[PDB]
Amino acid sequence: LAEALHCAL
Repeated sequence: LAEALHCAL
């Protein structure tokens, strides 16, 4: 989740 979010942002 952490990295999915960082990518998305």
